[PDB]
Parts: sequence; structure tokens; C-alpha cells
Amino acid sequence: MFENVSTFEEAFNKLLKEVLEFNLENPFEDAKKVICIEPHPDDCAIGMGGTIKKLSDEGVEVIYICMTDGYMGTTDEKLSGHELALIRRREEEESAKLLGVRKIYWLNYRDTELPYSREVRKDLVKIIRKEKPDGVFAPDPWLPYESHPDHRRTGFLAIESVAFSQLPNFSNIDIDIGLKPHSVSFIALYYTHKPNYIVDITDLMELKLKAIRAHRSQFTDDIWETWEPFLRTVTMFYGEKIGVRYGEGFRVMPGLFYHITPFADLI
Amino acid sequence: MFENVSTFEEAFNKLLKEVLEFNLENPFEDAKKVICIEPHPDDCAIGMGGTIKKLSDEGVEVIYICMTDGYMGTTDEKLSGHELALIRRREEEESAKLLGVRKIYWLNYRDTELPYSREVRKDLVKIIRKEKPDGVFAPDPWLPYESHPDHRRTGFLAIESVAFSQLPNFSNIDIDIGLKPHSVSFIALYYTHKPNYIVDITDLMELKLKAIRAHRSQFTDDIWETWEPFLRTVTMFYGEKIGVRYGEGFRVMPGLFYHITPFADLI
Amino acid sequence: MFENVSTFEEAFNKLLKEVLEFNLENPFEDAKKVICIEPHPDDCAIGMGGTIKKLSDEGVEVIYICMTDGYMGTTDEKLSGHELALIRRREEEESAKLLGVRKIYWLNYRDTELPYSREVRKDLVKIIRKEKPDGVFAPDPWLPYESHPDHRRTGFLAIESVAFSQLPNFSNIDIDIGLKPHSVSFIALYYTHKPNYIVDITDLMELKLKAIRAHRSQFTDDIWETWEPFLRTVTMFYGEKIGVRYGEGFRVMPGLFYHITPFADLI
Amino acid sequence: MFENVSTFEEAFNKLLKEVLEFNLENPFEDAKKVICIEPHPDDCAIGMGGTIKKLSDEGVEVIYICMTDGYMGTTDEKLSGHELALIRRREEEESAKLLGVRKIYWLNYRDTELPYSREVRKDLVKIIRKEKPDGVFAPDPWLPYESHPDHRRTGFLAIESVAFSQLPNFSNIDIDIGLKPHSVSFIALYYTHKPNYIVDITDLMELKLKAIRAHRSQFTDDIWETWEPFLRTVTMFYGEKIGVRYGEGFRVMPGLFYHITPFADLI
Amino acid sequence: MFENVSTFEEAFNKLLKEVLEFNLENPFEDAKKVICIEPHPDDCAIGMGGTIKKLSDEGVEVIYICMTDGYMGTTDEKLSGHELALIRRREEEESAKLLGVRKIYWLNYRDTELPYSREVRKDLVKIIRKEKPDGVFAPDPWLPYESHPDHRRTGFLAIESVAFSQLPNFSNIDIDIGLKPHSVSFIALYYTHKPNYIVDITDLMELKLKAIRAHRSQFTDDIWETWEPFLRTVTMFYGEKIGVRYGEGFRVMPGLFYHITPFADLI
Amino acid sequence: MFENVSTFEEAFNKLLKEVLEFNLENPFEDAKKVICIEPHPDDCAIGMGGTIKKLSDEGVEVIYICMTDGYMGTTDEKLSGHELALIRRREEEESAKLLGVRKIYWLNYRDTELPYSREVRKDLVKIIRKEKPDGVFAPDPWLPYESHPDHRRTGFLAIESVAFSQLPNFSNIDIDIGLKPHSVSFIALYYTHKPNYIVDITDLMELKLKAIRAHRSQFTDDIWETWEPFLRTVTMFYGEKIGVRYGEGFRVMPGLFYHITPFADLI
Ligand SMILES: [Ca+2]
Ligand SMILES: [Ca+2]
Ligand SMILES: [Ca+2]
Ligand SMILES: [Ca+2]
Ligand SMILES: [Ca+2]
Ligand SMILES: [Ca+2]
Ligand SMILES: [Cl-]
Ligand SMILES: [Cl-]
Ligand SMILES: [Cl-]
Ligand SMILES: [Cl-]
Ligand SMILES: [Cl-]
Ligand SMILES: [Cl-]
Ligand SMILES: [Cl-]
Ligand SMILES: [Cl-]
Ligand SMILES: [Cl-]
Ligand SMILES: [Cl-]
Ligand SMILES: [Cl-]
Ligand SMILES: [Cl-]
Ligand SMILES: [Cl-]
Ligand SMILES: [Cl-]
Ligand SMILES: [Cl-]
Ligand SMILES: [Cl-]
Ligand SMILES: [Cl-]
Ligand SMILES: [Cl-]
Ligand SMILES: [Cl-]
Ligand SMILES: [Cl-]
Ligand SMILES: [Cl-]
Ligand SMILES: [Cl-]
Ligand SMILES: [Cl-]
Ligand SMILES: [Cl-]
Repeated sequence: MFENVSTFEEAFNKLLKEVLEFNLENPFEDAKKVICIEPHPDDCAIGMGGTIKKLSDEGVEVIYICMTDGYMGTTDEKLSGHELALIRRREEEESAKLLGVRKIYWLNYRDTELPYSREVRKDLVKIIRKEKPDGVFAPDPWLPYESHPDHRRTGFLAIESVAFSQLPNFSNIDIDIGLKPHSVSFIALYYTHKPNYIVDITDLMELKLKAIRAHRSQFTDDIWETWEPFLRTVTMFYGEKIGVRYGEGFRVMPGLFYHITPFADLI
Repeated sequence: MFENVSTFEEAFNKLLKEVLEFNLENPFEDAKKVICIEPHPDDCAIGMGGTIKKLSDEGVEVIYICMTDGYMGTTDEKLSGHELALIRRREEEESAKLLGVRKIYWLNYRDTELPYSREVRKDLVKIIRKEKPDGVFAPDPWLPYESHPDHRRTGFLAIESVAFSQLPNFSNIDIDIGLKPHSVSFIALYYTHKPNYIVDITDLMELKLKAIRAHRSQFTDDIWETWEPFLRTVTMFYGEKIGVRYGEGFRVMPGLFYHITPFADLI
Repeated sequence: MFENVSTFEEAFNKLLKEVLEFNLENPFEDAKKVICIEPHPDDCAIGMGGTIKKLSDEGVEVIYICMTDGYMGTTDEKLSGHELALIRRREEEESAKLLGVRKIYWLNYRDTELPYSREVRKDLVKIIRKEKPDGVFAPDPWLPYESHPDHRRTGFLAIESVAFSQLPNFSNIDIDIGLKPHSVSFIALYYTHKPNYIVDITDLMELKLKAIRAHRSQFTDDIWETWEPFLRTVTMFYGEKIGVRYGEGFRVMPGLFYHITPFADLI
Repeated sequence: MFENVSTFEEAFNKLLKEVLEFNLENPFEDAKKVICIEPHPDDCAIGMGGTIKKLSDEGVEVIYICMTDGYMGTTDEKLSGHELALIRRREEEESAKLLGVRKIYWLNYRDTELPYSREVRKDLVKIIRKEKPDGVFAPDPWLPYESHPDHRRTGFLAIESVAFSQLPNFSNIDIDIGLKPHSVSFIALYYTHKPNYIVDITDLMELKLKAIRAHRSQFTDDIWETWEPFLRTVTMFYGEKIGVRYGEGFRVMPGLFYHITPFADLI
Repeated sequence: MFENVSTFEEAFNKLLKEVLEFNLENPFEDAKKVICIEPHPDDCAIGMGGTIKKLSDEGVEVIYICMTDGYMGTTDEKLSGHELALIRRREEEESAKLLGVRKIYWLNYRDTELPYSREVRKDLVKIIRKEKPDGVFAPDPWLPYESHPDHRRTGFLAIESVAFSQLPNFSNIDIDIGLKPHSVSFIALYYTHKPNYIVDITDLMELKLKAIRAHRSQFTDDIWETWEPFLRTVTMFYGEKIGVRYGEGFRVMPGLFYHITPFADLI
Repeated sequence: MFENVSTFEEAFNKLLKEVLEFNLENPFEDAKKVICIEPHPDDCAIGMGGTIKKLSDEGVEVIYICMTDGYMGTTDEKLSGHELALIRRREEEESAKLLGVRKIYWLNYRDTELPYSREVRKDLVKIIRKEKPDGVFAPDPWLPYESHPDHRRTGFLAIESVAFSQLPNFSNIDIDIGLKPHSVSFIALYYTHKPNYIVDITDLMELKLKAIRAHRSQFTDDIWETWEPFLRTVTMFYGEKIGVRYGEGFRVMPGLFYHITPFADLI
């Protein structure tokens, strides 16, 4: 097989088009149920809140997994992390209701302390095998200059857990209690410098910003004076790539390209 | 010293040519004994099986270190990881005999569970100091989008262990039992997006694919319908860089360039 | 806000200039006290020794944090790591006196064994909150091909600790004993392939090299035959970017750009 | 309350009899389903095989959890640990069939490598909440001179996991996927120096030894020359305490007494 | 020295009386400031609340260190651990006010997750060196059948941290920021089966129970039906040893006897 | 087998005498080479220095393994741990020369930081398989009130490593490089409260104390004012058990009794 192509370019295009059936025209069109994985409360709204509302409005069931409790998110010396975390749980429930999300799994690892370990994979694989989602979204762990370990770890752990949820010898007590192996149909990475699929969110921008500001403990008016300009600059960065005002970007690749693929940066 | 060069380009070329005596013309020409380090059983055959057979045919002694047992490599709910691992040991012995390899060290860490720790360095440094290889091959841990931790950890651990095998205070009980410090002459990274040395394997491609399919538990006919096209697309990617049909690529750099070198990407 | 810009380029420039007040004209001009964080003894002198002497000569108080003890830095089978570490402490005190530095904190993690953990963050945050520095320098952990874990871990741990020193629930027993939260004004990364600020050190090059060779255990005459050419090639690499003979490069970015910023590579 | 007792002895008997309703007369009488936790394949049959057959014969459903795979149990340099683990799975299935057990959960931690961690608690609590056992048996981790860490860790982890299975904030994703908190009715520790309940197994001794010898890989005839004398010495040690030939001993205590109880050694 | 004694009993009494100046007559007589270490909120009041009020009433400054946040202490599926931790902080502040305590350090490790590590030692040694207490109280980690790891770990970590607070190379950045080495004068272990000093608390029993019940989230009336009988049984156990109704027991030993002392059980 | 004994006492004596061939008459009689494991420099001389000189004088080859470097053993704020470790190496070489020992392996883990892990087992098993000792001595990890983790960990790791050195799948790269499995003939635990074999050291006491005081950094004259009385009290404790002035005690048991043996405290 693949003996009749003559150049790498020819082989590459045939591998993507025919063998992997990959395209970027409307990658989320068939989704019935997606899980959006966020490192802290508010990251699904910041990274992809417009698209979450598009998906809920089409009748997609969007479920969050929040990896941490947001304990560390304050500079008030009088507000304990415990009280902050309780506050943030309510803020996310209010944000999520704005976006059409009705279920959140809280892993409750402490903010700034998310482990990178098999144990956290097992928590992700348990929920992926219970919910059988068609799609999983997570941060791109290869974003340049990303300095928060909880973000980098969430991205890697999500990609690894999507792969390992298919393997019956990984976390085998799930299979023994009736949670069968599950194969997700796509991953899409948000918070990405290398998007290849952009969603126009120009008419939902004001809703997205409302869902973000529902996390009031994080976005005081003072902080917002920097964060609205940042958020609009990011959404312009993505929307300009497809000639629209405001976009959200995602990077989608064939499953194969997450491993031993020396030309994965050609998509 | 280096006071008479006038431009960075001049200094750079003099550093590579004169000070480091680096060239890429035939980096493996003097090798008598090499170790090829693979994360799982089948990675030496996939990444570099053609070159392994070229080297064995020239009378190079090629030894494998396999970091993990391949336990997780099945979607059959009836096949335990234990039985899989035993199967894969036999598959690698058959693959390796095809390629001229006569010795495999099995570290036996469980697949998906390779640690990144001093303990695994010590296992690598023990074997490097026992065997005194001239060359070590391993995966490039900086391959973009590589999502398997066992692959990234193998690459980093191999580069670090090659450096630390030279230091008598690293794993000092080896020196005390008679395993002296050893200085390897080259590292070459396979599974790389940035190769700088390509081996033409056009006439050994069918042998390489036979050695890969000897890992029958991994490459069922169904899976092969995707993997032959992938493997030929990869070998075309490398061979086109030197104007041949099928190549294997390696990245080789002076030892110095693995540390504090801001222009290491210029080779 | 940011509703009246029309293109991403416009928004980007406004975000940097107006919102973040970022510029690279003279980033170190207001500094009274800086901490330079080095993985091993001799890295502040190698990475940035010229700039350290410029800063001390202007009356900046430069303090080092050395993360490890340099135990592993010898190929002499008769020199224990313990004796090496004591030697290197004296070498750094002599190097530092040449450069105008009068205080060194030694974390004493063993060389090749620096952890990447909350515990080491807490050591950095304790010293940052005690000393209240205006600036912190550390290695760029994203240097391509950097293969020493102690270097990569130092860079990440320094960036994370600068951020977490502002949070009263991070290492909260410091606040309880009277070490208040501290907000550093800039980070600058040395050992970088992507500098955006270069310091001309042409007239201090011979002093920098003397301060390096004060680490005599590392820079024997044999080793120096490679390291002087390397060091001059690096300083030419940086100086050529601003049209001077010898430079030291730093990468400086707005705090925001270390997190979720998809165009952080545009500066 | 407890104001009218006059002596510690009075209060102690009243606390055990009335408040905690503790007695040792027939502690396993009401059990419908028990889990027996073993460190390695064969420990349930060695520690308590007689009692397991008594309980199965009364229509108790007896389920095993085996913490490890038995990989290390051979002195044959030609038998890999993977092959040994597969052989031992089949030996335990044959042993268990003799004793009336029809379900084994295999946690598959490697022998000599069972972790002491929250992750292994979570595996135990998942199975306890799925199966809702009335009783759990495990090794007494306070056996004097017990030198195998897998045995000590299994006993402590089993005691902790029975307590933490009742707490909805412990392993909270189990509650989210519908595995509710479960409160076990008794724990009984086998392999104990301080039994307080002894089961007469005199007429099932030969069956117990048959069930042990079904683990042929561990009990070769040479090894059996020491192990039959040992096993009969242990069962006499227990049986003599109740005036019977062969006994199996267990230590049972009120749940309160596993915590902050300074007179727990009085039962 | 010690050449003129003839029997072990003679040498032992001379070592305790003369060399170590040990006696149990009034071990807390000279204390001006003590730290009481508790695993969870409420353990100081349960283990030693009477004695705490005696010491505060004599003008001793009593300070708590609480190792964990009490997150796991509920069976209510609607009460998150974050909300429980906030509630328990307020309960301990009310309990502590009843007992005369005016300062609590919260280490905030999560309940059931206290680590056993150098990092937690460092937290203890930082507070011991800041506060310079004369005495430290902690749970006896050798209590038989103690099954809660947070309790065992707190006792061992407290004993080790009191020893290591005197060593300037342990946590050496404390010395560098001006927290000098401190030598505590006594340790006393509560929650002990082997007390050698008992405090009569008969007239403070009702106050002790009030201070316990201030932790309302833990001591609902249902739970109290078992806990008052337990607590009065324990205080009778101690009080009967000195001929009083209700006592709190402590184990005090010379510092030497916590290490390599084969007759430490003779006191 | 063991069907004709009638009582537990009968079976027990037959198991010890006949099956296990255990006796305590002269347990060290046949030894040609022993390894004495110490946590810190000076523990072999303190725990068993008399017996070490008796064995060297009979032509036994006595080898030390020291687990840690003694870094933390000073209260001088001017003496770094690195300098202390170098000083203690020389002190142990002088102590060892007095006692007839000619070989010390230094594992160089930092004092107060010895890990409890498979990695440290592997270091012990490498040396045991290289040297093939007949006997191994180590601290009894069950000494009551022992509060130094390096001591507890050394005892447990030494017992486990002697067992696991016989297993070819444990640390299997040793077998691959030609270090075969080794079966030690006896273990003896020193620093024990439960000795069952006592060596009369009355005429070597002064030499033992000289060998201890050779660790001058630990035994200043001030400290010696407490330590000579302690050491003579301990040696009287042991010697009185066999009717001699000064003794060193050891606990020896059949290998079987370190595992699942409920009457191991009867010897
Ligand atoms: Ca490319
Ligand atoms: Ca470049
Ligand atoms: Ca860019
Ligand atoms: Ca008792
Ligand atoms: Ca005693
Ligand atoms: Ca006994
Ligand atoms: Cl085909
Ligand atoms: Cl085909
Ligand atoms: Cl990370
Ligand atoms: Cl405004
Ligand atoms: Cl020169
Ligand atoms: Cl020259
Ligand atoms: Cl990784
Ligand atoms: Cl086909
Ligand atoms: Cl505004
Ligand atoms: Cl505005
Ligand atoms: Cl790293
Ligand atoms: Cl020269
Ligand atoms: Cl009542
Ligand atoms: Cl009542
Ligand atoms: Cl253990
Ligand atoms: Cl026979
Ligand atoms: Cl005297
Ligand atoms: Cl004297
Ligand atoms: Cl514990
Ligand atoms: Cl009542
Ligand atoms: Cl026989
Ligand atoms: Cl027989
Ligand atoms: Cl320990
Ligand atoms: Cl004197």
C-alpha cells in the first residue's frame, strides 16, 4: 500500500484525505455529547464560552470536568482558600447556566497542586467511560510560554486519558464494575497558538463576556480593565484568521498525529 | 581565543568545524557497538529498523534497551496485560533476529507508567557503563505533538543518562563494584521532525516492514491498513530530504549543544 | 472596551502600549534590588555576569539564589561530591565578589536532583517575600534542546514562584510569621534563544570571563579550550542583534503573556 | 452520660456492651456478602481458606480483592514475572473454585511495589461502594516482625478504605457516577498475633491445604516440606486457644477502637 | 564514667536522675509558651482540652498548629469539603476561645492527605523557630491500633521537627532570613496508651466537653450519644491511674530516649 | 506432615529445631564475610563495634554499607553539611581501621532524607549480589520509640533487600550484567529491645569507645558527658542478660519468622 505515490506531498494528502478521513470543515457537526475540561473554574467560559453556547443551542449536551478548586485565586489576605473555592463553585454554576451547561464534575484537586500522575488519568478515564462523549475539549499543553503547571498538566492528562479510555487493561477495575472502554471521536484543543478550526462568535461575544464576569471573585472591575482588552484582542486574533470580528480557535488533528508523527505541524 | 572572528556566522562555523569537530557526513562510520533505546517493544523497528539492519550488516553490534513491557497495547478485554507482555517479548525477539540484533535488556517498567526519575537514569547508566557503547539512539523528546509520556521520558532520560554515565559521583555504587564511568561518542535521536542526517533505506524497506509486522499483537491486518500508509509516508518524508525514495532520519548534535546553546536550532 | 480597534495588529499594539505599558527600552532602569536565580554555582556568571556587574556598578543590590550544590560537576573519581560542593561554594563567593554581589542563598538541593515541586516553590517564595526584589532573573525554561532537568526546572519554578509570591493562600505560614505577599516588577529570562532586550557587555567581557574562571573546578585549562570559544560565540550571537561586539540577551514579557496568550511569541 | 459508673473497668464494660453493642460470639452470623483482601495470590487461602469455605457453604457470597500480581514469586531465572503473573491468576481461579469463591478483582499492582497512597484507597473504595459488602477481611498490619511491605500496606489501606468509603467527599467522582457511600458492618483481620475470634477448621484442614497447593508455582514439593509444618503449627496456635485441633484466628474490634482508643488492647 | 555502677538497674536510675535530670513530678511547671499540634480541628480539645485550660489559666501562652483542614469530616452528600473546612475553622476559633488559646496556625493540608515528608517538617520547624516554645504537645504515633494516617504522621513529624529545629543545616533558608535554631525543652505525647504523667481534670470536665461540642459539625447529638460515653471512659482510664475521677494522660521521656534506647519502655 | 504432634508447644519446638534448624548457640560461627548496614557514619561502631572487632579478629571480612552522609549532624551554624559529610567520611575510615574493617560502601543519601523506596532496595541488592555475604547486620526497625526515620527505614530496607536479592525478577538488570541472585545465611538486628543472642564485649569496651570517639565531630567532650554514661548503660543492659559486665545484643530469627508468623515473639 502507498506504493504508487511519488512525492511526500502526495502521500501526505492521501494519508489525511483517504486513510484518516480527516477534515476541518465542520468538525463538531455530529456531536451529541461533549466534555469540556478546564484547569480552573472559568477556563471553559474564557477559552471557549461562545462555542459552548453554540453547541448547547444546537442541542449538544455539554458537560464540564474542572480539575481544580480555584483555592489560590485571590490577593485578599482575609479570604481563605476554602471560602474562595466555595464561592467559585457557585460562580461556575451561574456561568454554566448562562452557557447551557447542566453538569459539572469537580475533581477537587487543589489549585496550583494538580498532579501529573496515573491517578488523575484514572479520574478522567472513569468519567469518559461513564459519559461516552463524542468530543473532548481541553487546553493545548504546547501553548508557547504557558507558565501555569495546572494548565499544561490538564492538556496532557486530557489527551492521554482520551487515548487510554479505549484500553481495557488501563484502570481495569472500571471494566470490572461495568464501565466499558470508550473511544472518543474527536479532541479539540483550545487556548491554542496553532488553531486550524475557528468558530465565529461575533454575535455571542457579549454573552461570553457576561459568562466570564459571572466569576466575580476573579474579575473585579479593576482586573476587568485589563482583561476585557485582553479577551477582545484574543478573539480578534482568532476571528481575523477567517475574516470575522471575533472567533474562538481550536486545534484538531487525526488521533494518529498525537504520536510519532514528524509532520504533525503541517496541519 | 576566538578574538579574531568578526561575525557570529564566522564564529559559529569555526566553533562547529574546528572546536567541536562536528560533521554529519557519516556520523555512524566508526561505531563498533550501539545501544538503541525504545520506549516499547517495536519502537526500534518502527523508528530505525532499516538502519539497524545496515549497522548489523556492517558488523556493528546493536543492543536494545526496552524501557517498558508493552502491557497496555491491546483493546481485547480478554487479554491481560501480563499475557500481552509475554507475547510481546517473543515478538521482539523475532523482530530483532530479522534485524541482526542479538541482545535486549528489558527494564520492565509497566507501559504508560515509565517514571521520570533518578532511579530510571541509574538503570540506563548501569547498562551504558557495562556495555561501553560508542553510540546511543533514542526518540527525540522534543517531537512536536508527541503525546505519549513514555516516549517523551525515554528521550530525555536517554540524553541525561548518556551525560551522567561520565560522572563518577552519579550512581557511585557502580564505580564501587567495578563499572567505571563511560563516555559515549554520539547520540542520535530518531522519531524526529528536525533530522540532520538521513539514511537511505529504499532497498531495505520490505525487510523493515516485515520486522515491524513480527509484532503481530500490535499490527493486526485491520490496523495495518492505516499503519503501512503511515509508515511509507514517514519514510518518504525523510527520503525526499536527500532525494531518495525511503529514508530514516536522525538528529545529531555536538554534546555541547544539548545545554545552554541559544543557536542549537541552526543545525 | 477595545471595541474601536479594527484589526488584531491594532489591538495588539494597544494592549502592549496602553493597557500593559510594556516597553523594552530600558527594562532594568528602575531596579534597586534584583535576585538572580541560578541552577548551579557559576550559572549567573556565565549567563549574565556582564549585566550583573553593570547593575552592581549602578548601585543595584544583586542577590543570588543557587538552587543546587554542584555535587556532580567532576570527572575525578577521587573527588567526592561533598568535597566538590564545598569547593564550589568558595568559588562562587570569589566570582560573586568580582561581580559586586554580596549575598547568596544556597538552597542546597543536590545537583541533578532538583525537584519540581511545591516545596521548592515555597523556598523561592520565602526568599522573594523576605527580600522584596524589584526584578528576578532566571533561565528561560523553553530554550530549545536544553537537556539538563535542573535548568528547565529552575526556569519554570522561578516564573511560578514570582507569580505565587503575590498570593496570600500560597505558603500561608509565611504570612502568619510576618512575610507578606510581594509583587515583583519584572522577570527577565537569560540563557534564551528568543531575547528581546540585549545588554552590551563589550567592555566587560574580560571581567566576565575572569568571574567564570574563578569556578576553577569546572573550567580547567583543557575544558576552557572549548568553553572560551563557546562563550565568545554566544556573546557574539547576542551582540550582533544590536550591532555591538559582545552582548547578553534577556527575554522580558508582560506578566500576562506567561499565561493563556496565543500571540506571546510576537514579542 | 456515663456519670454513674465508678471505675474504669465498669465504664469499659458498659461502653463495649451497651454503647457499641460489641460481641465476639458469632461475628460473621449475619453476613450475606464479604470481601477478602489479599496482598498476593494465595493469601486468602493461606490466612483464612477454612473460614472462606465455611462461609461459602452457608451461602455467603465471598469476593476477593488481590492487591498485586505475584510477579516476584519465583527463584527460576528463566521464568519472567509476566509469565508468573499469568500462571498465578489461573492458580488462584482454581484455588478459589475449591473454596466456593466466584469473583476476584485484580488490582494488578506489581508485587513488592504496592503503593501506600490515596490512589490505592480509591481503588478499594470503588469496589466497596459497588459491592456493598457486609464484612471485609484483611491482614493485620500490626503483626509483629511482618517484613513484607505489601502485607503491611494492604492491612492499613483496607482499614482506611472501609472507613473512607462512608465519606461522600472522599473519591467524590464515585458519588457523581452513582456509587453511593457504603458503611461496612465489620472488619476482621487475619494473619494476626492477637486474635479474639477463632473459627474451628479441623474438618476442613485437608481442603484448605489442597486450596493452598493449587498455587503450584509457590508450593513446590521442596518448599512444601517447610510450609506444611508451618501451616499446621499456625493452625494449632489458633485452635489451642479454643480447645480444638486446627483453628483460624481473626481480630475484630468496634470501629471506634481503630482510632484514639488507649485501651484497644484490652480486647 | 559509669564505671562504678554494678547493675543495669543502678546505671539506669543514675542515667535518668543524674545525667538526664529527668523527672515526672511537674513537667510543665516552667513553661511560658507551648505549642499543641493537632491533626484535625478538635484534636487538641479532645486529647488535652483540660490541660490546655489549666495551662492558659496559669498564664502559659498556648498556640495550636492544626495540620489539616478537616475537609473529609462529614457524611452529608450535600456539604462540600470546602464548606466544611470553613465551618470547622470557625468551630475551632470558638473552642479555642473557651480554652484560653489565642493563636492557631493552619497548615491547610487536606484531611486524609497529610504528607509524611521533609516539606511538612519544614512547616513545623519554621513555626517552632519563630515562636521558640518551651514545650510541644502532639499525638503519640505509637498508639496501638491507631488507623488514621493523619494521626500517626502528625506524631512522628512533630517529634522529628522538634529534633531538627535545632540543626542549622536543616531548612537552612530559615537561618538565612533570621529564624535561628531553637531547642524545645520538653515534648509531651497525648492520645497515649503509655502515659507517665496524668493531669487531674475532674473540675474542668464539663468545660472540656463544652469545648469539644463547639465543633458542632463533628458532634451532632446522635454522634454524641457514643462520644460522651467514650470520652468519659478515656478520662476515667487516665484518672484511675492517679486515684482521681477524670484525668488527661501524657507520655514524657528524656530526648535521648526517642533514639536507639533499648529500655525506653521502662519509663 | 506435623500430624503427630499434639500441642502447639510441641509443634513450635519441632518447627524450630527440626524443620528450620534454628539455634542461637553460635549464630556467627560459620561466617566468612558479613555486611554491617548503618544509617549514619558511626552507627556500626555504636551498635556493634565490639562484635565487629571480634569478627575481624577471627578473620571474618567485615564490610560496611552507610546509607547516608551524616550532613545534618552539627549544631555549628558555620559548618556546612557538605563540609561535615567530608569530615565524617574520614572519621569513619579511622573508626573502621580500629575495628578491622577495610571496605565501606557509601550510598550518599542525605541524612534525614533516606528514601523508603525500591530504588534504595536496588542499591542494597546490587551490593549484596556483588559481595555474596554470609551475614547481614542492620538496626531493628521495631525498636520501641525509635524516632529517626533514617534508622527505621534502614532496618526495613535491609531486611527486604536480603529477601529480594534471591529473586531474579527483582532488579533484573543486575542478572543481565552478571550479578546473580544471592541467598544470605543470617540476618542479625542490632539496636534491639528484644535480643536473643548477646556477645560479651567486656574486654573490648575501651576499644569500642575509642572507635566511637574517632567520630569527633559527633562526640565532643560536652556531648560525651552524656554519651559515655548512655553507652555503658546500654552495654550493661545487654551484658546482664548473660551474666557479663558489657554485652552487645542482636536479634536473630529464622527467615520464615519475618513474615506471617503469629508467634515470632516467642523467640
Ligand atoms: Ca514541519
Ligand atoms: Ca534559531
Ligand atoms: Ca506566533
Ligand atoms: Ca493495655
Ligand atoms: Ca522493656
Ligand atoms: Ca506472643
Ligand atoms: Cl494490502
Ligand atoms: Cl489496500
Ligand atoms: Cl507542568
Ligand atoms: Cl471604567
Ligand atoms: Cl589560550
Ligand atoms: Cl589556543
Ligand atoms: Cl512526560
Ligand atoms: Cl487489504
Ligand atoms: Cl468600561
Ligand atoms: Cl475604559
Ligand atoms: Cl525536567
Ligand atoms: Cl592554549
Ligand atoms: Cl442518654
Ligand atoms: Cl444525654
Ligand atoms: Cl510499608
Ligand atoms: Cl516427602
Ligand atoms: Cl565525669
Ligand atoms: Cl571523664
Ligand atoms: Cl501513615
Ligand atoms: Cl439523649
Ligand atoms: Cl516427610
Ligand atoms: Cl510428605
Ligand atoms: Cl519512617
Ligand atoms: Cl570530665
